[PDB]
Order: sequence, then structure tokens, then C-alpha cells
Amino acid sequence: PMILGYWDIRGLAHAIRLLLEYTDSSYEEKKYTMGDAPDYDRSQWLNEKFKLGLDFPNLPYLIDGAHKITQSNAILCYIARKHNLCGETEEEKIRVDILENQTMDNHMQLGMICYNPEFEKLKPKYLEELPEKLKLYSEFLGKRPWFAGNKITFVDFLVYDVLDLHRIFEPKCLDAFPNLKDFISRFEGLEKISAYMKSSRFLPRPVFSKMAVWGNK
Amino acid sequence: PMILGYWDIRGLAHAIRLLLEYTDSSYEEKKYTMGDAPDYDRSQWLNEKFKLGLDFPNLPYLIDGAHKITQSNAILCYIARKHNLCGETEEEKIRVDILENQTMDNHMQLGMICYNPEFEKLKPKYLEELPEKLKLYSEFLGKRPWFAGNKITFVDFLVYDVLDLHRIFEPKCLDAFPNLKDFISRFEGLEKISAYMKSSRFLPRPVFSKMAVWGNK
Ligand SMILES: CCCCCCCC[C@@H]([C@@H](CCCCCCCC(=O)O)SC[C@H](NC(=O)CC[C@H](N)C(=O)O)C(=O)NCC(=O)O)[N+](=O)[O-]
Ligand SMILES: CCCCCCCC[C@@H]([C@@H](CCCCCCCC(=O)O)SC[C@H](NC(=O)CC[C@H](N)C(=O)O)C(=O)NCC(=O)O)[N+](=O)[O-]
Repeated sequence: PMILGYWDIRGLAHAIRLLLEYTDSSYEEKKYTMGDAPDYDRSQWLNEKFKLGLDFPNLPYLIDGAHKITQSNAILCYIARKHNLCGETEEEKIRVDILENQTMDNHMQLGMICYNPEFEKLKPKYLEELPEKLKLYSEFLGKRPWFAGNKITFVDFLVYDVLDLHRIFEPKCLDAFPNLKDFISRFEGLEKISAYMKSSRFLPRPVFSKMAVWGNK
Repeated sequence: PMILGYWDIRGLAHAIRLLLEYTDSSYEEKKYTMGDAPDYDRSQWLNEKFKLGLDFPNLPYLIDGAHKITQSNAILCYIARKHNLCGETEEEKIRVDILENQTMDNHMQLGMICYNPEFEKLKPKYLEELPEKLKLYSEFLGKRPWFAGNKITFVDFLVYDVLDLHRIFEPKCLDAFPNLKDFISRFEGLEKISAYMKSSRFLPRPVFSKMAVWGNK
């Protein structure tokens, strides 16, 4: 069994958890609990942070035998390589590469306003730009069933996560993009994905850690 | 010829420029000049931002025939795929994947304190953590000639950019890590890399855009 180590939140591990479930990967989760305010005790993680053999210790981390991987996108790429979910044509690889980085940027942008204490002042400005960001995703997808082409790749798990987070934040934001709504439906309708969302292992909340102004609970 | 579009600064294009030079890639650069304070006029880019056919318009961008790529890591991966600089074994790919993301995180951390107006208050705290960060790179490299193994990969260009920026910021930071200094020497000693650094095309400064508190000039 692989070990997925991360906080007891959704955060950056959501797509890793979904990709593990979809690939029928045998795994165990090591969950770290963060303390409440004002200290936000990370001692549970910080004590074993340098005792795991990680090259650049960080959460999330995946231990799969001899391989100890950090960086959420690197963990996703590792799992996707085992089950051929990386794209085959050069066009597919370009789409995967762009999206892997683009979704990270969109997740960071949301996370920055959510972790800022002036979240209430920044929120309306973020909401004005949100339709423009979502429009790029709607357009890039187009008539395709999946984001890289006709086959599902790990970037579909990343795009789904960004779309789901924005629908948690602003529920009406996907209403203008029918193909984005259809993509969420198609992704959630996958047999393993559907089973995992009904199970007890499913952890859709909290969206961020206890230190966030939005999504801490 | 491929077209590399980016601001007239070093920024996120430094490793792309170096990788293009090392691979003997035929390319042209489209440089966008940002205006001075307080407006910081990005009209040169904003006018043709939606007229290039880019799926997710951004700087840097690479146009190579039918392929229009955005996201610096995606551009690097595209070029590296053409010249087999992505890693062959699974161990090498894991190293490349970790580093591609890890170097992006280190670049973002330096960029966040350099774009913050309280740069002078944040700088000493960032300098206390810097030895710990550099130690991880020194330990990950070990006795290897390159970061992924014995062969040079595109992540060596990314790591070099991170190390070089930190030595521009605090010059004595690499003195404690002899193998990191040796890596810089070995990377800069490559025939194409050495030739490009002596040429007029070389753009090592400004480190960041005009809006940055540090590295704007
Ligand atoms: C606020 C920072 C910018 C927005 C971040 C958006 C995503 C947030 C993530 C993260 C929360 C970040 C908190 C920032 C500081 C908040 C306090 C303030 O406000 O100063 S969780 C994972 C986080 N690891 C990474 O960030 C390594 C990311 C790497 N590229 C990857 O993808 O693996 C962690 O817990 N590390 C433990 C450790 O270092 O030992 N999450 O989901 O909670
Ligand atoms: C705010 C934290 C600091 C930014 C992170 C540090 C790296 C900086 C980069 C950047 C400068 C940004 C600085 C912002 C500052 C704000 C200030 C304030 O409003 O408060 S490159 C230029 C930038 N490109 C990206 O961001 C593409 C990133 C992508 N993940 C990749 O890897 O392609 C751009 O302009 N693109 C055209 C567009 O606008 O769409 N650089 O090297 O100059």
C-alpha cells in the first residue's frame, strides 16, 4: 500500500485522493491534524517532517515503496504514469502540461484571497474576474469529453477540483458554462469516482487549513 | 523559428532562454515593455493578449508552428521533449517532476517577498530560512553531476535559475554548499551556455518586473 500523507483537510490532496480511487490504487492515508487558533499547532507534522526520508519534506507526500514523492503535481504525475493517464499524442501532452500548471495558478489565486485577512475586501474583485477565468476553461474544453482530448488524463482531476472549489465559493459561477457543468456531471458519474463520493473516505471539506479566513471549516 | 514572448526582464523566461540556447533551437524573441510607475502600462501586451490564439493567454508564451504554449513549465517540457531532456528512468522522471514544482515554489517565495511593500521587514526572516532551503538542494544533488542523475535535464536550467537568483540576492549563501557552487560552474561551463552569456542576447537583469520592490532594475 502507498501512503498518502496530508492534513485532515481537502486542500491539495483532493485530486490525488480521487486519482488513487479511480486507478483502484491500494493506499493508506496518514492524516495530520492542525491545532486551533491562535497557535495553529503543526507539531504533529513538524515532529515527523524530517524523519520520513523525503528529499524536500512537504504535505502532501506519497510513499510508494522505495519512491518518496513530494509536490502534489509530482505525486499526480507518478500515479498517472503507472496507469497511462498522461496523454499519448504531443498535442495531448501539451494540453496536460498547460493545464497542470494553469490549475495550480487558479488554485493559488483562490487560496491567496482566502488566506488574506482582508478576504471581504478582495472577494468582490476576485468575483469580477472569475467569469473570465472560467470562460477560458469552457473554451479550451469545447466539445471534448475530457480536457486533453477523448481520453481521461490526471488533469481532468485537477480541473474538476478547481471547478468544484469555485462552485463551493460562488454556486452560480458555472451556470453560464454548460459544458463545464456537463464535465462535472460526467466526472462525478465515473463508477469509481461515484463510489468514493458515497463512501466514508470522502473528504470534500474543509477546503483549506484552519489558518484560512474562508474554507477553514 | 519559434517565438518566445515575454517582458523585457529576466523573470520566468530565464530558463526557457537558456534551454533554447543549449538545444540550439532556432528562435526569435518578442519582448513587451512595461511602463514605469505609477500606472505600469501593460498595453503593449494587453492589446495583443487575445489576438495570438493562445488558449490561456499569459507571459511567457512559445509559438512553435501550430503549437502555441503558455505556462513556463509547459514551455520547458515542450522543448525538453524535442531534445530528450525529460529523464528516461522512472527514478529520473520522479526527480524531474519534484524539481519542476519545487523550483517553482522557491521562485514564488522569493517573488512574494520582493513584490511586497514591506520587503525590508520580510527580508531578514527569508534570509534565516534560506540556508535550510539551499541545504535540501545540496543534499538532493549529492555527488551527482546533474539534478536528475548523470544526464542533464531541463530541471537543471530551473535549479540553476533558482540558485543564481539567491546568489544575486545574498551572494554568500552558496559558500556553505560546495557542490551547489560546482553545479553552477559546470552548468555555466557548457559550451552553448557559456557562449550565450558572453553574447548580447543575454538578459540576466532586471530579475523581476517594474512593480517589484527588489529586482525591478
Ligand atoms: C496562502 C498561500 C497561498 C495560497 C495557497 C493555496 C493552497 C493552500 C494549500 C496549502 C497551505 C499553504 C499555507 C500557506 C501559509 C498560510 C498562512 C499565511 O497566511 O501566511 S496545504 C499544503 C502545504 N504545502 C504546500 O504549500 C506545498 C505546495 C506544493 N507546491 C504542492 O503543490 O505540493 C503544507 O501544509 N505544507 C507543510 C510543510 O511545509 O511542512 N491548502 O490546500 O491548504
Ligand atoms: C504577487 C506575488 C509575486 C509574483 C510571483 C513571482 C514571480 C513573478 C513573475 C511574473 C510577474 C507577475 C508579478 C505579479 C505581481 C502583482 C503585484 C500586485 O498587483 O500586487 S511573470 C509575468 C506574468 N506571468 C505570469 O504570472 C505567468 C505565471 C505562470 N504560472 C507561468 O509560470 O507561466 C504576467 O504578467 N503575465 C501576463 C498576464 O498578466 O496575464 N516574474 O518573473 O516577474
